Amino acid sequence: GICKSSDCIKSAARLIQNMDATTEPCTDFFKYACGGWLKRNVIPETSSRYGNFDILRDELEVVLKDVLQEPKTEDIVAVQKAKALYRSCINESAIDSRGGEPLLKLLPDIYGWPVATENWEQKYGASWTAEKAIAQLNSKYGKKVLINLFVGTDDKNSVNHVIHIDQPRLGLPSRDYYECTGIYKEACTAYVDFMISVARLIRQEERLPIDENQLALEMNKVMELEKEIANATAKPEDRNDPMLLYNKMTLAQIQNNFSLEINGKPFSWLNFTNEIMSTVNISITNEEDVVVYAPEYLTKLKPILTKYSARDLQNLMSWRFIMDLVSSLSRTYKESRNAFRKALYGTTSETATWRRCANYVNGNMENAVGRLYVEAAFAGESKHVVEDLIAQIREVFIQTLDDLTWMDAETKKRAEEKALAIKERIGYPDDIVSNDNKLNNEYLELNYKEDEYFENIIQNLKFSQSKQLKKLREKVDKDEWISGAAVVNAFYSSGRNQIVFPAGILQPPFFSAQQSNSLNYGGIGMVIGHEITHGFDDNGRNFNKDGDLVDWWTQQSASNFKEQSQCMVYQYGNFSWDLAGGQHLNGINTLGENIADNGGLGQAYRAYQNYIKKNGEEKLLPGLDLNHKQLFFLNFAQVWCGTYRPEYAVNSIKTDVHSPGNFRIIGTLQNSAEFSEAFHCRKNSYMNPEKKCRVW
Ligand SMILES: C[C@H](NC(=O)[C@H](Cc1ccccc1)CP(=O)(O)[C@H](C)NC(=O)CC[C@H](N)C(=O)N1CCCC1C#N)C(=O)O
Ligand SMILES: *[C@@H]1O[C@H](CO)[C@@H](O)[C@H](O)[C@H]1NC(C)=O
Ligand SMILES: *[C@@H]1O[C@H](CO)[C@@H](O)[C@H](O)[C@H]1NC(C)=O
Ligand SMILES: *[C@@H]1O[C@H](CO)[C@@H](O)[C@H](O)[C@H]1NC(C)=O
Ligand SMILES: [Zn+2]
Repeated sequence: GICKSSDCIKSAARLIQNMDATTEPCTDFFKYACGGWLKRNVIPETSSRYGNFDILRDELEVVLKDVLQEPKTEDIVAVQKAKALYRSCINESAIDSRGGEPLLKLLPDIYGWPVATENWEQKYGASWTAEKAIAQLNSKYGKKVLINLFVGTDDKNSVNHVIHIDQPRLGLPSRDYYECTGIYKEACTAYVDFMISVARLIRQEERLPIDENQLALEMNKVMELEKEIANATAKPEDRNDPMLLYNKMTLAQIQNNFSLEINGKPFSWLNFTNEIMSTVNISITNEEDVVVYAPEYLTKLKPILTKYSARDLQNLMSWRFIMDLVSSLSRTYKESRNAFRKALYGTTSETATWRRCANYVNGNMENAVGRLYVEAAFAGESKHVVEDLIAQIREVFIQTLDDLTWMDAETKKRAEEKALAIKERIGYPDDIVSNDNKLNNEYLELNYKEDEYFENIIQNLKFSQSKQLKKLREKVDKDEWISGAAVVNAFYSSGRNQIVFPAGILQPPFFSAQQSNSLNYGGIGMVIGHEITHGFDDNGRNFNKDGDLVDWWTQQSASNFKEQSQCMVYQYGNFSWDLAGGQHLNGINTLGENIADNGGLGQAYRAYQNYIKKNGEEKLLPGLDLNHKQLFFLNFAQVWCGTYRPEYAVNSIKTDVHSPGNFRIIGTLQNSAEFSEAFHCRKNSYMNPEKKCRVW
C-alpha cells in the first residue's frame, strides 16, 4: 500500500533528503524537518538568505532567461520590448563604455548634487526650492525624499484614488540603523564611505579637484540630517492601526497644521502638490483632500529642516536617488557599492547580470514576462484544482467561526460576510495570453534602445510615475491583477478584498496535481489559509467586504481580538535569534504575519481532514516511516528549510514583517494540538507547550 509512482518517488526523495530523523520532532521540528538541508548547503556568496523558497526563485529566473534571450519571429511588440530591455541590460560592454556619463547628464535635471558640483548655490539660486526639488525627484523619477506624496487607493473609499502624504523610506534598511553603534556601526561607516566614494568618482569624471576633508564634511552632514529624519519617523509598531493612520484633511488644513520653513520659505503645500501633479497636467486646489499617514513626522520635521542649508538638503535628496542608480552604471561605479551591500546583506558578490536583468524586466513588464513564463512553465488545470482548494479553505474558515468563542454573533456573521466576498485570483490573467492588443497597448508608449540601458531605466521610472499620478481622478480597476504570474509568492489585498496566487508559487513543494494531497494542503493549502486570514489580521480585520476602512467589530470582539493576539506578540517576541546576535523578534511587527500563519495552517489541516473524510486515506510515500498527517506537517515545515546571513538577520529582524522561517514553523506548531497528536509529543515538550495561542 505504498505509492510507487514517478511523482511519489520525487516527492519522497526531496522529503527524505531535507529532514534529519536523528532529531526528535518534539524537541525541534525545524531541525527534524530541515536538518538534512542545513548540513548539505551553504549560502551562496550572492545570497543574503537561502533555502527551498529562494531556490524556487533562482529556478524561476532560469525560466525567464530561456524565454527572454532568443528573439522569435512571431513575437508581438510587447514581447519584443521585454527582450530588447533584457538585451540592453545584459550588455555590460555597452554600459562600461558609458562610464557615469548617463548620470552626469541626468544630474542637472534634479537640481544637482552640490558636493559633486562647483558653486552649487549660485547655479540654482534662481531656480531651487524644496517644493520644486522634492517634486521633480518624486514626479519624474519616483524617488520620494523628505516628504512622500503619492496617489493611491482611498482606504475609506476603495473605488477611488486620493493623494497621500507619508514619511519617506531611509537609505538604511530601518530607523534603528541610525544608532550607528554595535551591530549597526559597519553599515553606517560603509553607508557614509559609499556616499564619499561616489561623490569622488563624479568629481574625478567631471575633472574637479578632490578635497577629502570637504567630502567627509558634507557627507557626514548628510548623515546627521538623515539621522534626525530617521529619529523623527514613526516606528512600525505605531503604524499598525489603519484607523489611526488615516487622517484626511485638505491641503489648507495641512498648510496650517503642518508648516515647514526651508531655506527661509516657508513651504507651500499647494505649490508642492501642484509641481508634482502638473507633470501630468492636473491642477489642484488648496481644498484637495489628502490622507496624511505621518502627522507627527511632519510636525517633528519642522525644527529639523530649518536647521540645515539648501546645500545639505539637496546633498541628501540627490544621494538617495544616486544610491539606486550606481549599479546601472560602469564597473567602477558598481564597485563603489560593495561594502555597503555586504554590510546590509552579507553578500560578497553581485548576483549574475542575467539574473538581475531578468528580474528587472519582470519587475517592469510583469504582464509580458508573465505571459512568456506561463507559456513555458505553467499547466492549465492547475488553475482549477487550486480553485477547488480555495473553495474548501474559504468554507473551513467560515465553519471555524462557530467554534470560535472570543467573538459574538453579529461579529461572527460579519466575518462570514467578508469571507464570502473575498475574490480569488489564480495563476495568471487570461488577458495576457489571449489578448495581444491589450498587452501591446500596456507598453505602447515605451520605446527601448538596446544600446541605452540607462535611458531605458529612466524611461521606466518616468512612465511608472506618470501612470500612477494620472490615476487621481480615475476609478480603481476591479479586474486588475496586483501581481505578475512569474512570482514565487502570494498576496492578500485589503483594498480589493482579494487573494492572489501567481503561477510561480503553484509548484512543489507547495502544489502539484501529481503529488500527495497531504503535501498540497500542508503546502499551498496553508498558503491559501494564510492569505485569507490576512483579511482578518490586525490590519485586514479593519477593512470590510468591499475593501473599505470601516469598523465592523463590536467593542467586545475588537478588544478580544487584541487580547487573543497579544498571546502571539508575547510568544514570538520571546524567540531569540542567534544569527541576529541573540536579539528577540519584534512580536508586534510580525503579528499579522504570525496570525496568518497560525490561522492558515489550522485551516489547511482541517480542510485536509474534511478531504480524507470524504475521499479516503491516500497511499503512503516510499522510504518514509510517516503517515500523511505527519507528512502534512513535514511539508509545511520544509517550505522554510534554509538560513540567513548574520548581516541579513540583523536587517530582516527589523524590516521583515514575517518571522524568520524557522520561527514560523516552531511558533505555529507550538500552537498546534494536531501536530502534537501526530508526533506523540509530551506536554511541555518544547514543541508542545501547555499554553497555546489562538486567534483564527
Ligand atoms: C515569502 C513571504 N510571503 C509570505 O509569507 C506569504 C506567502 C507564504 C505563505 C506561507 C508560506 C510561504 C509563503 C505572502 P504574504 O501574504 O505575506 C504577502 C507577501 N503579503 C501581502 O500580501 C500583504 C498582506 C496584506 N494584504 C497587507 O499587508 N496589506 C493589504 C493592503 C495594504 C496592506 C498593508 N499594509 C514573503 O513575501 O516574504
Ligand atoms: C553591446 O552593445 C554594443 C554597442 O556599442 C554593440 O556593439 C554590441 O553588439 C552589443 N553586444 C550584444 C551581445 O548585443
Ligand atoms: C510653485 O512655486 C514656485 C516658486 O517659484 C513657482 O515658480 C511655480 O510656478 C509654482 N508652481 C506651481 C505648479 O504653481
Ligand atoms: C516574553 O513573554 C513574557 C510573558 O508573557 C512577556 O512578559 C515578555 O514581555 C515577553 N518578551 C517579549 C519581548 O515579548
Ligand atoms: Zn503574509
